[PDB]
Amino acid sequence: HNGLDFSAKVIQGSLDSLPQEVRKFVEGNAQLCQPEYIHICDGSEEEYGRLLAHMQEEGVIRKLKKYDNCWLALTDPRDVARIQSKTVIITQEQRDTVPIPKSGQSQLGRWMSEEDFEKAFNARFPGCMKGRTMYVIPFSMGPLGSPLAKIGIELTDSPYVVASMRIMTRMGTSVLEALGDGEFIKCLHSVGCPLPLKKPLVNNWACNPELTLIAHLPDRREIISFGSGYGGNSLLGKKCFALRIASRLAKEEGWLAEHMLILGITNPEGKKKYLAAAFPSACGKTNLAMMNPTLPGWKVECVGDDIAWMKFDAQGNLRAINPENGFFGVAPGTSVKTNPNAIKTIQKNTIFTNVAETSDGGVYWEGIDEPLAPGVTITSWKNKEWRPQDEEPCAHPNSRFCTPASQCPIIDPAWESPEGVPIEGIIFGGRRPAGVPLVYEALSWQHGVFVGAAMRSEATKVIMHDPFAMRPFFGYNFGKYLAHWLSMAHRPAAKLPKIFHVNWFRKDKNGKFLWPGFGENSRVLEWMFGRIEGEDSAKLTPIGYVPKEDALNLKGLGDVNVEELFGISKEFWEKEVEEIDKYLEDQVNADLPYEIERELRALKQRISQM
Ligand SMILES: Nc1nc2c(ncn2[C@@H]2O[C@H](COP(=O)(O)OP(=O)(O)O)[C@@H](O)[C@H]2O)c(=O)[nH]1
Ligand SMILES: [Mn+2]
Ligand SMILES: [Mn+2]
Ligand code: NA
Repeated sequence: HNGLDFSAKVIQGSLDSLPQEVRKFVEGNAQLCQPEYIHICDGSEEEYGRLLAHMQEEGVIRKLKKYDNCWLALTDPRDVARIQSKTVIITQEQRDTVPIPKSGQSQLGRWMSEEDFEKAFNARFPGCMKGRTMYVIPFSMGPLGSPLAKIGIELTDSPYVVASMRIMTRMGTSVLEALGDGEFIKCLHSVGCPLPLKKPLVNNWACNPELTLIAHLPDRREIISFGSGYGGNSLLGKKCFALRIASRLAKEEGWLAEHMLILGITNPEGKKKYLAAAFPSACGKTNLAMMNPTLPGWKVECVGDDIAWMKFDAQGNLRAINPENGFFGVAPGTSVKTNPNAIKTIQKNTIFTNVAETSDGGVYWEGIDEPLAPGVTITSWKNKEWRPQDEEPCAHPNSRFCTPASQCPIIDPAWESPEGVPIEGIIFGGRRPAGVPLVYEALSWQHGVFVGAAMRSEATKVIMHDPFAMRPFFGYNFGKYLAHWLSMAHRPAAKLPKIFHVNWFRKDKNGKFLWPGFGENSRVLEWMFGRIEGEDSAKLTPIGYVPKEDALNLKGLGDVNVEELFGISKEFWEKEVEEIDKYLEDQVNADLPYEIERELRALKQRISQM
């Protein structure tokens, strides 16, 4: 007849231009999802501007008239976040995806059988793009033609995803030319609202919360996401690819894909080093990644604020790239005070989601610390006039900026270097109101892997385990991931970074933070820097090395309560090790490596002799 040829529906580009396997992915899914048109994205400025104005004319976004090319999306309140409960990974065997927990409920991932997924898929995708354009987004995670970069193709029915993916990845025609006949991750996305609409459209924001499902199929190199337009559910390069699929790839291939910022720190003498840090969301990665140091002569430069791909090179340096092309940061809390470098970044060419709008076309959120002129009013993220009298924030707590990384005033000159940046330190941390000192240093690589494994952080009151800040993101069995980290010591050449753990959030008996934080965290970074150099600035404790007395620069800082801030209590740490023991036994068990169990035994013994 005319085959399975969708050429007649192509409104930009050509199916004949596509590499063979890309064409097959596009056409097969056009046959399944029945889009009205196919738009192959070129990544051009013209494409982007027109798509924005189109969304503008449909009421999907508003233009923010105060700024150079900035935009505002307000969502359906049912679709406001990446949703872990609807997030699953498919493998033949459950144990390959998560360890089998002794308690029967795993905190370390959600598995679904191939059978169950096929039924779920068939219930969702057939005809799901009826009446819509299927956009084909060819994208690079990493600098174009970096040896560490990986290519994806995302099919989506959301122009919001297209625009946001232009920022957060490298996308367009240059990627298709770079890809050629190579392998790529297949990323399928639908908002799940075929036309004609069966359910009312809320806030011009297409979604299907009842059928929302974010699936990963590592053995097929597929990510298939249905029903949410938001964040990590729809922007498939970010979590789905650059952590969940990429952690699996990394394990197979001998590298690491982690939930880590990469920042550069320069002393007053001009001396430079790169550091990576894994904190859970809402524990300050973006802030640290673009920190404005208070300590004079110190400089911080940003490589990435969220994801790090790391591979030992043939010299044994741990090379890291940021696979992202932008920051997708939580907007609330961002002020000139807390994060001035973010604020300079987001003044132009930025897409805001679920933040408030001022009457003069500006953006507003909790913690912005920017007084408004009398007469200037605020429209909340729910499209209502808002005042601080109300018992609701003007912006959703998970609201966002999505901004190009290149616009960061302190973007590192090597942030796109195809070889990556050499990592000399790896920092773990989160929110611990009690017990855990400002900073310590792991005693060995094995100890450091244990420190990552043991991470706990206040929920954003409950304290939960979040190993390596990867709890939401492991692409495979966490015990095996532990073994993969430990295996890095068994290769000759590898120059293993020093591992540290931090805590900004230690609080006193009256619930006041014992440490100021923010730009004062440069004093902790200072202590860390010297240690990589070999400075004799450390005191041994049961948990690791801490700063020696007077080793931290507290100058310009008045009287910080250092005794409480560095206190290490036998009673706290004996409870700590017991809790950790029971967690690893329950959640990891048969897959817990011998070396991590040994480190737990060693820590317990050192605490017992306090
Ligand atoms: N008290 C305190 N709060 C902080 C510090 N760093 C970040 N925060 C707060 O933690 C919240 C999350 O910051 P953010 O950079 O979004 O964390 P991310 O989600 O991990 O990238 C914001 O409300 C920040 O103001 C700190 O050093 N001390
Ligand atoms: Mn962030
Ligand atoms: Mn993150
Ligand atoms: Na809207």
